[PDB]
Amino acid sequence: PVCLVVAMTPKRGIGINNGLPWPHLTTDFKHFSRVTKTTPASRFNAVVMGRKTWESMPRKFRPLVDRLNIVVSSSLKEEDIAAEKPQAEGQQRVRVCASLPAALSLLEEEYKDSVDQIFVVGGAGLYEAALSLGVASHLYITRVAREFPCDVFFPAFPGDDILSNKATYRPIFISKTFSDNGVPYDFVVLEKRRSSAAAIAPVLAWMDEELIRAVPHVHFRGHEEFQYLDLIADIINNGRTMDDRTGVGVISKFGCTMRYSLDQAFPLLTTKRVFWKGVLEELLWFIRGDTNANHLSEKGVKIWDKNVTREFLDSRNLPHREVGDIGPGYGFQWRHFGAAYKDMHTDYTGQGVDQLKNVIQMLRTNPTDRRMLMTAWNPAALDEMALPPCHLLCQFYVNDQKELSCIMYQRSCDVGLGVPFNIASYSLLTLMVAHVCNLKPKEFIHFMGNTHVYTNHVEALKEQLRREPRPFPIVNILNKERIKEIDDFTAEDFEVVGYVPHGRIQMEMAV
Amino acid sequence: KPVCLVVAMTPKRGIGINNGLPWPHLTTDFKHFSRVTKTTPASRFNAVVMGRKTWESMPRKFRPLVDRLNIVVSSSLKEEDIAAEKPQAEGQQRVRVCASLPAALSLLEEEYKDSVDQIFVVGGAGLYEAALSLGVASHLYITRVAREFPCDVFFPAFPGDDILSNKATYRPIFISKTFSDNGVPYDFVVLEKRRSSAAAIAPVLAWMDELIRAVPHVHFRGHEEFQYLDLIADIINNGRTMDDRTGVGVISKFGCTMRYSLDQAFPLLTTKRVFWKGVLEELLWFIRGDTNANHLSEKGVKIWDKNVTREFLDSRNLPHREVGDIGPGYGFQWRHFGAAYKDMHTDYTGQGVDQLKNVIQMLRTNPTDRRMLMTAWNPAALDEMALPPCHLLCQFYVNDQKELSCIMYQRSCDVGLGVPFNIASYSLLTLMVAHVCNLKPKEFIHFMGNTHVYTNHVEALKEQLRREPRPFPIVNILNKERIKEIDDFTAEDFEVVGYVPHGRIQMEMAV
Ligand SMILES: NC(=O)C1=CN([C@@H]2O[C@H](COP(=O)(O)OP(=O)(O)OC[C@H]3O[C@@H](n4cnc5c(N)ncnc54)[C@H](OP(=O)(O)O)[C@@H]3O)[C@@H](O)[C@H]2O)C=CC1
Ligand SMILES: NC(=O)C1=CN([C@@H]2O[C@H](COP(=O)(O)OP(=O)(O)OC[C@H]3O[C@@H](n4cnc5c(N)ncnc54)[C@H](OP(=O)(O)O)[C@@H]3O)[C@@H](O)[C@H]2O)C=CC1
Ligand SMILES: C#CCN(Cc1ccc2[nH]c(N)nc(=O)c2c1)c1ccc(C(=O)N[C@@H](CCC(=O)O)C(=O)O)cc1
Ligand SMILES: C#CCN(Cc1ccc2[nH]c(N)nc(=O)c2c1)c1ccc(C(=O)N[C@@H](CCC(=O)O)C(=O)O)cc1
Ligand SMILES: COc1ncc(-c2cccc(N3CCN(c4cnc(N)nc4N)CC3)c2)cn1
Ligand SMILES: COc1ncc(-c2cccc(N3CCN(c4cnc(N)nc4N)CC3)c2)cn1
Ligand SMILES: O=c1ccn([C@H]2C[C@H](O)[C@@H](COP(=O)(O)O)O2)c(=O)[nH]1
Ligand SMILES: O=c1ccn([C@H]2C[C@H](O)[C@@H](COP(=O)(O)O)O2)c(=O)[nH]1
Repeated sequence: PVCLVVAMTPKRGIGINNGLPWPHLTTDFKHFSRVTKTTPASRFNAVVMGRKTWESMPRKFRPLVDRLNIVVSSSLKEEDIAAEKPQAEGQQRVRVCASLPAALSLLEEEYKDSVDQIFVVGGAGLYEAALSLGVASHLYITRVAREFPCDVFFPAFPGDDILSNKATYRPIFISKTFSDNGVPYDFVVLEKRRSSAAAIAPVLAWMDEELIRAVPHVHFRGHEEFQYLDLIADIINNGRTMDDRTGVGVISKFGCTMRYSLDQAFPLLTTKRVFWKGVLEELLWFIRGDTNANHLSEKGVKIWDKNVTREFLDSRNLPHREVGDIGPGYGFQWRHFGAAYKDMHTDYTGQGVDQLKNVIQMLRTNPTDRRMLMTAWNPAALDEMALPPCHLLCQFYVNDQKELSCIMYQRSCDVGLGVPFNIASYSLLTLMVAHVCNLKPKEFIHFMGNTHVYTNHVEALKEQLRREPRPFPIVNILNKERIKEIDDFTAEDFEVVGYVPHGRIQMEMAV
Repeated sequence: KPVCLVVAMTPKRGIGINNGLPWPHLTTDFKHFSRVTKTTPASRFNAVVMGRKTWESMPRKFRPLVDRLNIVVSSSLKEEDIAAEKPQAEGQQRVRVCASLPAALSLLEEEYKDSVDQIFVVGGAGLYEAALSLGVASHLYITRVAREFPCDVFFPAFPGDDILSNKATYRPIFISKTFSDNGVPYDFVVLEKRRSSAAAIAPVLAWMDELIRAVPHVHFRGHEEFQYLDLIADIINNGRTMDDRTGVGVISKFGCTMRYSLDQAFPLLTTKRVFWKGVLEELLWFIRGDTNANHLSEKGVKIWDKNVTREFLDSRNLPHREVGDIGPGYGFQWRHFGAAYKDMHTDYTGQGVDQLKNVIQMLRTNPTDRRMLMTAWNPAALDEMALPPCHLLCQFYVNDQKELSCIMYQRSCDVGLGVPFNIASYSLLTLMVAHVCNLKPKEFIHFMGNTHVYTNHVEALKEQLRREPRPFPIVNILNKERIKEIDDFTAEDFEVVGYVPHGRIQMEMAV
């Protein structure tokens, strides 16, 4: 019973010019070091590698300490490796075998009592040979989210859908997303599947007296998206069937919380492609305090059209609104809170309270202040809006390390559709704000009120929950030097790096 | 050889009156009792042991207790006094009569080994006194009845009776949430005498894996107050030390949640006494839309005075504010959002948005509406306020079964002093609104922004955490018929039933 341990691009690339295709991945190496060494007393592990893999290592690190180094090679001799560097005392001498079947036979003969776990470390020669013989019980895969130029590739295998879109291998473990040198990645493991408390118990047994899960197989679920998935599953399992303003039935839960890290990667959800062009163009729209939805619509972003139609504005009891007008909406309250609205064309400069500018000036001069809030809810002008704000409130926070976090409260949540859009939108705002203030982005926290999935979306969401997440992408702000204030961002100032989602899921917007 | 004791108990240790139970029928208790005495892991059954009067107090259809070996301790009653009392059913075990508890335990070993699984002393005072003296009691199953009743028979005093009320040891290993039957709150505690299948997943868990705990013995944590206790513990252990607008050192955290049930009992926290006279007077102050802190100050609630002083009013740059005037405070926006403020004496009826009216109306008519929100935060009006509202927003949610839930978001949370007050203050509003809208109260959800403990409380809080919580009380609304609007309520229309909190800890208010 052997295990494979690899780092791998989406297109299964592993090496180039007999070296790693990426810049050094410190957290990947630490993870490698730990897996290959650790043991529950008397036994050391074994690291089986090829010649090209052995050679590609730095001289400093070979032989890999505390582990039986076995090199599969015909051309290299057992003494050339011995003459390469003097051996340090306390380690088994590096062993050379003809092929991989012969390599494991060596452990059967001479090391039957000493070795605990067996690890094949590279490369494509030994990996291919390992999967051929099928003696691999487990695969420890580091999924590099970014694509890199490669000439050596890891062989494709049943259930390699965990890398990109297309005896079996099922994921049992998915870690949260890590990053090094602007390279996002995460760790997965895959399985070859094909009376101190006796007194308490009966009190618990009677105490209960009273269906769907996200990716059942995956038992350790480090990935942060699991929040959102388990949140879908929960409302499908434990929510309440409700009616609606829209006329479409709803399953709703009240009081819901999600939080996502910003320090390593960006929570652009992977289980379905997120319309990022939308979250970007809409956020810049908000920041401008723009209330004209045509400016969005023309850019290819049609998210607001149905709620600013001639038909909808009349039902929303505003016959004197122009098509495209969202009223004094999200962005208007941010940049001009309380100001007298006229139309989308009127210039509202200097009028009202610019919450966004004050939130920054507070962050930049006095970050411990507890009044760093931006609201979109104005009970005075709710009726003048074409549709009341969902994401209505957000608070900011700085710690010791000059790291920035952001809470956002949402009154009403279309989990299937709006939520992943909302996560990504505000997390982006945190990145923007953090940069302008000279702070590290840390964490984004999502507070939810009415949290609901629409009944017509339910079939599509079970489809989404069969999908195990991919590593998060990195969002980079570009022209970091050129942008100094929050209004200096443009659409081209951003870069989504290594975003490899699952295929598009179609979901109708509830009018 | 070891025995378990199973009792229900008044805070004053009372167990009986007039050879019967002191309280009305508690179904959930009798359920607990039935299951705990009966449930057994094959060829095996449980023994129940009682006094003569316990046997007599018990209704005829229930004695002897089915599926359990009954033993009555008596010297007047004989074994044939009981056999003639009711024909024995086929299969059941005969009731045995011993003259003392040592004889009872002796009989159990002498004749009933290999026969009886577990031994339960069931009552009354005499046998509970006897069992505690012998030191044979391994576990105490206490049903803490929170309400004080007329009692002539009492459970004996024991080391560890600090779980009942204020003052070889008996410490809690289990505390459940508060239940209620017939206007009576209660909860269940258990006390203890002290004086590569999945292992291939575990190596990656090694490196990823890594001080103050409250009531650490309590292995089961049903009691919803544990949420708050652990929230204090987390802030201290895992928080970051910030400086403060007041100057006093702060340990703080961002984005933490709590939720409390309102269908069984009231989350008026028990681990320290909460100033309920304040929570009631402050809320009815808000409801009236009052901005005059002297109306609270004259009534014995001085919670706002340190913030309406001439010094603080001038430090907030408001020279013309009279002493007492909070400016457009929380009460003000609730009923007059956007109204132009003058002083506390000016009459504002009709001006601004009456959010509270709109909330109740939307509730009583269109409960599936998601715009059912109230907000104290008014960016344009913040400057004129003596203090920017801490609790700034609440949302209401109505269920399938006409069940009301409420979320409240609080930007800044004094976890030592303000948080339990706020839990109490909105749970009360939720009760009030529910009655006024003809709805069953279900849940209060607390969303928290800057969640912090002051450093001149750290010592005073570590002490509090040593205290395990008592059952929650019931808050009843008196004069239900007379009250039909939210303004109809007065301080007298309420009654806190079964409140048994721990001693007061002195915590100064930060100005
Ligand atoms: N991403 C990752 O996790 C890792 C990537 N790498 C990368 O992989 C590349 C090196 O791997 P690769 O190019 O595939 O070369 P290999 O590491 O597979 O080694 C090739 C040589 O080893 C011998 N060999 C290998 N497999 C067998 C076998 N089954 N039977 C007999 N002999 C065998 C052969 O010798 P002969 O010709 O004499 O038969 C062959 O020439 C480098 O670019 C390196 O950076 C390396 C380690 C980890
Ligand atoms: N809430 C609860 O958990 C429970 C409450 N109760 C309440 O308690 C009351 C009955 O209990 P209580 O009044 O204490 O009476 P008991 O049930 O303790 O029975 C009293 C009789 O039992 C015998 N006896 C008990 N202990 C001893 C001893 N150590 N040595 C010798 N004889 C003993 C004596 O019988 P004799 O005189 O024949 O020798 C005595 O007269 C009822 O009102 C009942 O409702 C009862 C059980 C549980
Ligand atoms: C949230 C928000 C902003 N908005 C505004 C907006 C307004 C009313 C709404 N009403 C309802 N019922 N659900 C919504 O998601 C919604 C969203 C959006 C509107 C539509 C889409 C939409 O049709 N979905 C995108 C997919 C984007 C994604 O991956 O999330 C699409 O493919 O068209 C997204 C966002
Ligand atoms: C929250 C809030 C509203 N308020 C108003 C108010 C105003 C300024 C504040 N400032 C600070 N820093 N913390 C607060 O909790 C606080 C509270 C209160 C203020 C004080 C007390 C107080 O002194 N404690 C109570 C004891 C209550 C308990 O034990 O929990 C007392 O006995 O007076 C209570 C409520
Ligand atoms: C950029 O500098 C650099 N870059 C690389 C090295 C290095 C030094 C020793 C050895 C190696 N490898 C050994 C094996 N590997 C591996 C990494 N992660 C996983 N999950 N599986 C692997 N099988 C990477 C290749 C790499 C030194 N220096
Ligand atoms: C008024 O109706 C009513 N009222 C009372 C009864 C009743 C029926 C069986 C038995 C009894 N006991 C009195 C209460 N006991 C008890 C209850 N909880 C705990 N935790 N420990 C106990 N020792 C034991 C025995 C009471 C029936 N009917
Ligand atoms: O950012 C958004 C915008 C809209 N919605 C969804 C949720 C609601 O179902 C609907 C708005 O309608 P009301 O909540 O106003 O009824 O749009 C979101 O989830 N997020
Ligand atoms: O109802 C209240 C009133 C006050 N505070 C506390 C929290 C903060 O510690 C302090 C307000 O300080 P600023 O957030 O305004 O700085 O008062 C509450 O938690 N709840």
